[PDB]
Amino acid sequence: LTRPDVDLVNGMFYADGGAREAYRWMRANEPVFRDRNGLAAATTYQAVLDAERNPELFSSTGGIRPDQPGMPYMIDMDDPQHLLRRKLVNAGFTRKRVMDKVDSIGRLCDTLIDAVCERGECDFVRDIAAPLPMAVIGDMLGVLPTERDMLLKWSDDLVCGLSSHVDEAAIQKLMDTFAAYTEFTKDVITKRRAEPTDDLFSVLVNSEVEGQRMSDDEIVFETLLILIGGDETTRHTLSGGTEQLLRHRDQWDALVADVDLLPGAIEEMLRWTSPVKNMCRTLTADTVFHGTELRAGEKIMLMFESANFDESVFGDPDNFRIDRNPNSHVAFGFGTHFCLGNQLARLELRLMTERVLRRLPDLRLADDAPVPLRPANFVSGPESMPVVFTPSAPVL
Ligand code: HEM
Ligand SMILES: CC(C)CCC[C@@H](C)[C@H]1CC[C@H]2[C@@H]3CCC4=CC(=O)CC[C@]4(C)[C@H]3CC[C@]12C
Repeated sequence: LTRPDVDLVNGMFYADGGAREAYRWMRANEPVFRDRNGLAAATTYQAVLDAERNPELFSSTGGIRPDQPGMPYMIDMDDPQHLLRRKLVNAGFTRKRVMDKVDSIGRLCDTLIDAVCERGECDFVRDIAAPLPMAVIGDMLGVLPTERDMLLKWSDDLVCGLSSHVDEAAIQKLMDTFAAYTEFTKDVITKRRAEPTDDLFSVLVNSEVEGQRMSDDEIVFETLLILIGGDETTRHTLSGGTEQLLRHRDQWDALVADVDLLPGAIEEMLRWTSPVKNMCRTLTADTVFHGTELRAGEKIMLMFESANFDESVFGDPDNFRIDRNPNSHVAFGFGTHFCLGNQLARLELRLMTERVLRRLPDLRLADDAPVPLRPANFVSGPESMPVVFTPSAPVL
C-alpha cells in the first residue's frame, strides 16, 4: 500500500526480489511512475505500447540508458536514420535466414551438452546458458571459436558495470573494457578492409551510410550492439526459463512427453525472464502521458518486465504457465526498434531446450533455494544455477 522507495538505476532493485511487488504498486497507483530520484518510468503494458508507438514524442536519440547520452548505433537512432541501419543487417536475422542455422546451432548445443553429460552435474549458467548464444553470434560475427570466451568476458564486464550501486573503480573497469573492445574492433576494421569475409563484422566494416563508408566509431558501436544483444540476453531466458520449468515439474514432464508444447513454453520463458529490464526514450516536447506531466528532454524508462506482469493483459501473470496462449509479452519490445535478434533468440531457445529435455530428462536444481540474480540495471538474470541429472553418453 506504501509507495516503493526505489532507484530504478540501482541494479539491486532488479536482483533483490522486490521488483515485481514494486511494479504492482506502480501499475495501480501511478502508471507513469517517478522513482526516488524523479526518473520517469512507463510501468503498464499500455503505457509502454503507447510510448513505443509514438517515437516523434518518445525519441531514441537521447540514448537508451538513463545515465548516458546518444551513441552512434541504431538503437539510439530514430527513423529514417535507424531504418537505414536495419536494412544493412536485417537479411541475416529473418526467420528464413535463421532457419537455415537449425543444424549448425543444434551441433553447438550437442557439443556443450557432451561436455557435461557424463558428469551428472554442471552449472547450467556457465556450462549451457551463457556459451551457446555466445557461440551463435560469434559465428555470425566471424569470431574464431578460441576468441569467444574473451569477447564474452568483455561483454559481461560492460553490462555488469551497469548500476548506480557500483564504485568508481567498477566505472574505470567499464571504460577500460570498452577501450579494449574499441582497439579489437579497429583492428578488425583494418583486417576486413584488406581481407573481407562473408560475416557480419565484414558487412559492417565495409558498409555505406549516406553514400560514405560507415564511420569507424559507428562500426565500433554497431558491432558491440549486435554482440551484446547476442550474448547477454538469451542466456537469461535459457537459465531463468529452465529454472521455472524445473520448479514446475508437471510442466517439465509435459514437455519431456510432447516437444510440440515447446514453442509455447519458450514464449512463457521469455515473458517470465524479461532479460532486458528497460530501455529509455527521451521526450522531445512537454507532454502529459497517462496522467503524468513529462518535461522536454527528460528520459522515461520503458519497464518491459513490469509490462509483462500487467494483470489487465495476462490475467494471472504471477503463475508461470507454458500453456499460456496467446502470450502477448513485450520481452523483445515493440515498434520500430523491435528486437533484431528475436527469431535468432527463439531458435537458440528452442534447439537448446529441446536437447536439454531429451538428453537430461531428470534434470533438477541442486537445491531449491532462490537462484541468485545479477544486480545490474539493464540486462539481468541468474548468476549461477547448479543442476544435477543422471549421467549419459556423448552424441558427437
Ligand atoms: C531473449 C533474448 C533477447 C531479448 C529479451 C531482447 C530484447 C530486446 C529489446 C527489449 C530491445 C529494444 C526493443 C525496444 O526498445 O522496443 C532489443 C533490441 C535489439 N536487439 Fe534484442 N533481445 C534478445 C536477443 C537478441 C539477439 C540474439 C540479438 C542479435 C544478436 C539482438 C539484437 C538486437 C538489436 C541489434 C537491437 C536494436 C534493434 C533496433 O534498434 O532496431 N537481440 N532487444
Ligand atoms: C541488450 C541489447 C539490445 C542492447 C546492448 C546495448 C549495449 C551495447 C550498450 C549498453 C550500455 C552501453 C555503454 C554505456 C556506458 C558507456 C559509456 C561510454 O562512454 C563508452 C560506451 C559505453 C561503455 C557504452 C557501450 C555500449 C553499451 C554497453
